[PDB]
Amino acid sequence: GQMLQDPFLNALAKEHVPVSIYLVNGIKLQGQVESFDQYVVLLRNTSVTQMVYKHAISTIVPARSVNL
Amino acid sequence: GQMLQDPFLNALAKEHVPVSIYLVNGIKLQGQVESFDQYVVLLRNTSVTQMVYKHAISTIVPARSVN
Amino acid sequence: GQMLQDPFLNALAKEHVPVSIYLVNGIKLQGQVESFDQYVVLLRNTSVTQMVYKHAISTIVPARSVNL
Amino acid sequence: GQMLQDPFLNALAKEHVPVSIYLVNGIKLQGQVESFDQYVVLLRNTSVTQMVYKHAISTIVPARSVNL
Amino acid sequence: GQMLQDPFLNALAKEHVPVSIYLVNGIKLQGQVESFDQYVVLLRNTSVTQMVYKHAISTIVPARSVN
Amino acid sequence: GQMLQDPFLNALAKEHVPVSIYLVNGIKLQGQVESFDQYVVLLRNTSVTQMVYKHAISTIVPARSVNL
Repeated sequence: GQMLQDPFLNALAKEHVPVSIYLVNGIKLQGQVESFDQYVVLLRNTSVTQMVYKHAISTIVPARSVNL
Repeated sequence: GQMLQDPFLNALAKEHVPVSIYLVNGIKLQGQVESFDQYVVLLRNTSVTQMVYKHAISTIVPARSVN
Repeated sequence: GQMLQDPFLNALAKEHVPVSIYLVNGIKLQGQVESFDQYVVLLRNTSVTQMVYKHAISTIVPARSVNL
Repeated sequence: GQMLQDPFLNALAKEHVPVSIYLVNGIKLQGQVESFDQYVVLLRNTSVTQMVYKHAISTIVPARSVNL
Repeated sequence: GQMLQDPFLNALAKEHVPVSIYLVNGIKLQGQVESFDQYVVLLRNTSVTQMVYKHAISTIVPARSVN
Repeated sequence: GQMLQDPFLNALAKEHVPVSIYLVNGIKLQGQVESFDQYVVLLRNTSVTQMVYKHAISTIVPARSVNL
C-alpha cells in the first residue's frame, strides 16, 4: 500500500479516539493523539501533553477501529 | 533479491492468512494483515485494527506459507 | 501534521520547563532542555549538562503543558 | 570493504546452508535463507517461511563458512 | 538549534573531560573521547581505544560541564 | 572528525587484532574482523565466519589499540 500511517493518525487526532501506545521499553501510554508530524506523536492524558518519538512506538491500539 | 517484502505482505493480506507478528520488546501480536505502507502494518484482531511500526517488527510468521 | 517536534522542544528550551525524558533502556532523566539539534537534546540537571541522543528517547513528559 | 552483505546472503540462499539468526530480542531462529531483499530475509524451517526484518537481526551464524 | 552535537563532542575531546557513555543495553563506558565521526565515537580507557556506535549511545555524561 | 570508522575496521581486518564485539542484546562475540562493508562486519572465530549487522553493534573493543 501507500500512505496509510497518516490517514490512521489523522483519524485518531480528529476523532479523539482513546489509544494505547506500546513503546519498545514495554511502557504502555494511554490518552488521545493531539497531533503528530514526521517523527513524533503528541499524546494527551488527564494531566499533560507528552511528546512520543515514533522510533520508540511498537504499536498503536485504538479503543475502536478508525475508518480511512 | 529485489522487492520480496511487499509481495510477501500482499500475499498475506489478499489470501487472509493468520499471522504472528513478533515485536522487538517480545510482544507477540496475532491476526490478519489488513494493509501496509512504507513504515506500518495494519493488523486486525477480534476487536480492532492496530497500527504496527515495521521498525518494531522482528519477524512475521504465517500460520501457513504464502505464494 | 508538519514540524511539531521543534516548536515543542523550543518551548521547553526557552521556558525552561522541567521535563522527564524516558530512554529506550528504561532510564528516566530529569532536568531542563538547554538546547537541541537534528540528533541530540542537551539536558541540564543540578550538576551537569548531558548530551542525549534522540534515537534513545521514547517520550518527553513536561511538568506542565507547553503551547506551540 | 564494499558489498560483502549480499554475496554472503546469496551464498546462503543458493547453497541452502543451515543458519542460526540471532535477533535483537535474544530470539534465535533456525532454518535456511530462501531469499532476501533490501530490508528482509525469508527464512524457511520444517513448517513455514517467515519474513525476518534485517533491522532486528544481530548476527547470522552459518553451520559452515561460505566462500564469497 | 543547529549543529550542537559536534561542538559538544569536540569540547570533550579537546578539553580531555572524563565522560560516562550509557549504551541502550545498560552498559556504562568510561574514559576520554579521543575522536568521533558521522557514526562512531572513539573512547579511550586505561588499556585501549574502543569504537562505540552512536546508534547504541543513549546519553553522554561529562564529569564536568563543557564550553 | 571525518571517516574514523573505516580506518579503525581496516586496521582490525589487516592486522587481525583480536576483538570483542558487544551487541545491543548483551551478547559478546569474540574473534577477528575478516572484512566489513557499509552495513556488516564478518567476524571469524575458531569454527566459523558469522555476519554481524553494524546496527546491532554497541562497541568494538580490541585486545590492543590500532593506530590509524
